[PDB]
Amino acid sequence: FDLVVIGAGSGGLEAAWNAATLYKKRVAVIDVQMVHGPPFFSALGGTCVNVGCVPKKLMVTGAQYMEHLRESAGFGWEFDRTTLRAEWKNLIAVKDEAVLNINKSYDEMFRDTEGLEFFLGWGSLESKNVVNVRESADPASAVKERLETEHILLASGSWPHMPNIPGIEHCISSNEAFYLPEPPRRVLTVGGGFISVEFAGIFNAYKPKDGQVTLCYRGEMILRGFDHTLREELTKQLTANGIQILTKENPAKVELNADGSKSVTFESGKKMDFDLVMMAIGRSPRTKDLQLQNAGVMIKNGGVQVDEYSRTNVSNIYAIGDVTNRVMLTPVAINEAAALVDTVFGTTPRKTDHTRVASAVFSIPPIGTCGLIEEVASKRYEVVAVYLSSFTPLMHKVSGSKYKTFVAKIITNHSDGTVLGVHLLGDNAPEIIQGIGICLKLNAKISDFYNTIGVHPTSAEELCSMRTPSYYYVKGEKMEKP
Amino acid sequence: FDLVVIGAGSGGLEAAWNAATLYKKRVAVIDVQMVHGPPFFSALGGTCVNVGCVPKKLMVTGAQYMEHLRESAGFGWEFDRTTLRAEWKNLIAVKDEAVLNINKSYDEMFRDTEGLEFFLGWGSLESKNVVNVRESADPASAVKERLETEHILLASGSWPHMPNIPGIEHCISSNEAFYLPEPPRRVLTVGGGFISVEFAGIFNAYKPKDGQVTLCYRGEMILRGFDHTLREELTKQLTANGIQILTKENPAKVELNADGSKSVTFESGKKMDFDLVMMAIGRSPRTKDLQLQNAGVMIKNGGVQVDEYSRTNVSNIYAIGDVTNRVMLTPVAINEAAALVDTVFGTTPRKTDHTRVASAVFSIPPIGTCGLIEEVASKRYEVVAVYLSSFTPLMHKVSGSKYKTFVAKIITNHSDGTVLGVHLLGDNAPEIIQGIGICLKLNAKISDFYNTIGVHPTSAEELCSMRTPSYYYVKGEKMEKP
Ligand SMILES: Cc1cc2nc3c(=O)[nH]c(=O)nc-3n(C[C@H](O)[C@H](O)[C@H](O)COP(=O)(O)OP(=O)(O)OC[C@H]3O[C@@H](n4cnc5c(N)ncnc54)[C@H](O)[C@@H]3O)c2cc1C
Ligand SMILES: Cc1cc2nc3c(=O)[nH]c(=O)nc-3n(C[C@H](O)[C@H](O)[C@H](O)COP(=O)(O)OP(=O)(O)OC[C@H]3O[C@@H](n4cnc5c(N)ncnc54)[C@H](O)[C@@H]3O)c2cc1C
Ligand SMILES: c1cc2cc(-c3ncc(C4(N5CCCC5)CCCCC4)s3)ccc2[nH]1
Ligand SMILES: c1cc2cc(-c3ncc(C4(N5CCCC5)CCCCC4)s3)ccc2[nH]1
Repeated sequence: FDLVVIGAGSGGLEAAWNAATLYKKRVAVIDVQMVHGPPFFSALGGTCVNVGCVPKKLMVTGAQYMEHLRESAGFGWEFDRTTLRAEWKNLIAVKDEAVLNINKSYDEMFRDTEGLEFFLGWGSLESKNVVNVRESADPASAVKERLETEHILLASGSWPHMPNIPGIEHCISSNEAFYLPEPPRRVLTVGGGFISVEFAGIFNAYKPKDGQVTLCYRGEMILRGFDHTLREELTKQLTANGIQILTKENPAKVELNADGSKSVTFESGKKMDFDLVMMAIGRSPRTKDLQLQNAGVMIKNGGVQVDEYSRTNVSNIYAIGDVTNRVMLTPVAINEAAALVDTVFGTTPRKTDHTRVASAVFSIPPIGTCGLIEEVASKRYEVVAVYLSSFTPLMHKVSGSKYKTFVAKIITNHSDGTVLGVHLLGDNAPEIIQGIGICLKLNAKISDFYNTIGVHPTSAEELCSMRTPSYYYVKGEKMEKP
Repeated sequence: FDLVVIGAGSGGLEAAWNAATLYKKRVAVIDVQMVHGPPFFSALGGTCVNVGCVPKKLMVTGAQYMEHLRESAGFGWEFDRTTLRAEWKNLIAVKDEAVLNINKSYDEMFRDTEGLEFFLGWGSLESKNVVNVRESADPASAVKERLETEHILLASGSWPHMPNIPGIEHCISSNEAFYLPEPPRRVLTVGGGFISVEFAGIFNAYKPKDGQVTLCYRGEMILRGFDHTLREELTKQLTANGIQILTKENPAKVELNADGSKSVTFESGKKMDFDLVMMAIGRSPRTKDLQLQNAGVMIKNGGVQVDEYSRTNVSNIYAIGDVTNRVMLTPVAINEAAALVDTVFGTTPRKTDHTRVASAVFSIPPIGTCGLIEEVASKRYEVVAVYLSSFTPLMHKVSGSKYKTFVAKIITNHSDGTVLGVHLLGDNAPEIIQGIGICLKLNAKISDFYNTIGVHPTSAEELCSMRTPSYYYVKGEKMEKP
């Protein structure tokens, strides 16, 4: 065995393939389930396939339709606007198929590829060059197989974080929310993270009759780590779409109600009744059931310590993915995988660039972002220029949704022109931000944007539309031209 | 007078402003109308504002809603799918307002800006340093004003081309189609140009009862000049949306019918009855009513001869826009304007880069494109690599619209890796192609794409998803790896 991969997810699969396909090595892959769903949720394919980016983007598309059927009327589409309702059981059916279809696929991929073996079970390190597979999570379960090898890849990804608080066992995570029989009727998503904000919008689209969605977050504004303009705007726009966002509130305990309701008590002492309570306040690496001490693999701040080339600390042992407790995205786990394998089984070693990484939040409206934010950048850089346009696009001036401001924001190191970050809020911003991600990889300057000839009319042309900064940050304080 | 601008459009306005706003020069601007509509159509704002990109993109959004209300059902949106119909009179109302709002705007812009004067009428060159404004098109009309100046900018843009053929006076152009009282019931758009293809899709969305849209084009396939993959796919997809595309057919004559219908006879001898006949087979510069010979300004191949800096041939006289008979897009006329003025009234001369220009076709599905196509490039370049992905996105596997293939195609000069062209077909392709337009300006190579970390899930990530060419063109012939 040239390599063993624990975790058949975004990261592990990508390297389990490649390494076999391109370097003719043969490898073993371990995951715990096969198909999506209870009781383990994450199957073959990984978190992103079974319970992540894929299943959720379908639902968010499903949800976005609420806005179309409404805004269509502005361009003269008429019908019985009293006979429309969305059936959540449907949206789950189509989802399931898709995931299972991807599930059923990776199944065959193992069937037909030489030098690629998979076994069901819980794989856990046993010694520097050997990995066990028990029957269960417990390290004293039925040993299924015992794989010896020259190389290990740790790729177990993450798992929802549920706070110690009592009544916790009455709250679910995103996982269980993929499988709700009924849709929630009054719901609390807890946290300001994208996961919370995205599900907030889904739930708000499949809202029954007297339905209401409630978001709470302990800090001052949703989506911490994002440019403040996006945070303000999305906040107003979610509000405008009848989502209740409660800032500076957090559950102290969860009490099960008289009927079947749940009654949440916050720190503030505020009490609210809901039908559902979904935690989303973070995800933790799945390092426990791995049992690394049997080999001596260093943990740190929650994630497996690693260097620039995914070399852990024990030679021959390796780690990438959510298990590293860095930025937990699928394409980052994939880039890390393809790099690892090239360096390990190849001629030209390579390291993953963790900078300028484009990302998106599929809220409604969505957000696309790449690079630094006004704050941070104002502190790493003596002089910072900010180019901002914040208007309501034509198409929305009609429609009805006058509140749907499109926000485009380029922030640069004003000393040379280099673009430090771009931030987008508005329809298709996720599609738009991808290109710019390539631009920044090329160390583009603001002039590279404004010299490019626009595509008219788009929302995107706004990125080539700004030549004169809206304001500057000099040595950390905001300044302007007189 | 520092400069006089004939034509208050995309090109002229952009330079009429700037030159005043930034160089404190004062200038005169001439257009013929004020508000959009009959009898001249193009008012203050230009062709793109009054009867172009702006009014039509609103309609195409209006049209696209047909697809949403249908595809929504797949994600479990239900309603009386027998009680829905679109009211075209509405779609016109909202349009009008918008244009007039832009119209009403440019009005004030003249009110409040010092060093910027506008007069109604037909402005026509009279002598090397003086421009007349008659009351009408005819060069023997009531002289309104007589402006002398140091500099002229020719910017009269274009005008629909109606073939000499008889019965022509029973056909309209895109112009009159902005103002149709009723919507057409059976319609012939004539030509394979974007204008034809876009209106084809609009009309097909506002189709009455026994409605049908028919596109005809004399050549082999719609959209000549576009990558063949896009041409094939869009063709199938328009077909699939119940548009009738007749290839190798062209009108010989147009006969007015018994009732009110129109009966078209093609070259082939095929006879078809329609309600509307819209020509769209080209637009010609508006050089006639200008009367340039009074100063000696050279015409060539239909467009006013110009060099790299818009210098015509007579010093002090200048030309940009559709009047140059090159690529007739709004942002190209704007880039040319902003350059002209910098060079003329400034410290640092500049020339417009006419290459790598990103553009879009707002068909349904839409197309976004930048750079060369498989053909051309295969002939300017000894070795050419083509990277192609052509699948049906998840969201459409459900929905119903299984026929909605997303096409992403990178074509490169395989000798160094440089990206020669990118071609997109599928929803939001216009938004996606804008970024890449910046990438190519930066002389990106294919590795700059595939090294960029994707944004998952998007359609756009497909541009970072292809490392291994699908096929090559060596010295002009198609080749592959064994
Ligand atoms: C609700 C939600 C939505 C998300 N949406 C997005 C998005 O839109 N875009 C995006 O980029 N990212 C998204 N993410 C994050 C993304 O899913 C992760 O970054 C990605 O899955 C990381 O891949 P990985 O291979 O490192 O981890 P995983 O794919 O989780 O790999 C670990 C897998 O191996 C299995 N496993 C775990 N422990 C063991 C063990 N001890 N033995 C054997 N097998 C084991 C598990 O079943 C798990 O599936 C989302 C996450 C969540 C929770
Ligand atoms: C239906 C349609 C859709 C289009 N859609 C798009 C699109 O989506 N994207 C895109 O990039 N491009 C589009 N175009 C093309 C785009 O409109 C042109 O490239 C752009 O308008 C060129 O601007 P211009 O200033 O050079 O010409 P214009 O803006 O036409 O400038 C000339 C103006 O001056 C006036 N004028 C003309 N002659 C005289 C005279 N002798 N004296 C005084 N005034 C005069 C006219 O009213 C005219 O409006 C479209 C064109 C059409 C017809
Ligand atoms: C239905 C079929 C299907 C097929 C696949 C893939 N086959 C090969 C895949 C590749 N990688 C990473 C996951 C290990 C494979 C390798 C081939 C190019 C595409 C990616 S993905 C992925 C999901 C699928 N759903
Ligand atoms: C409603 C208001 C309104 C305002 C304008 C513009 N004002 C200034 C404009 C600018 N140019 C080119 C057209 C000459 C102006 C100059 C200011 C920056 C934006 C472009 S555009 C353009 C369209 C408008 N519709």
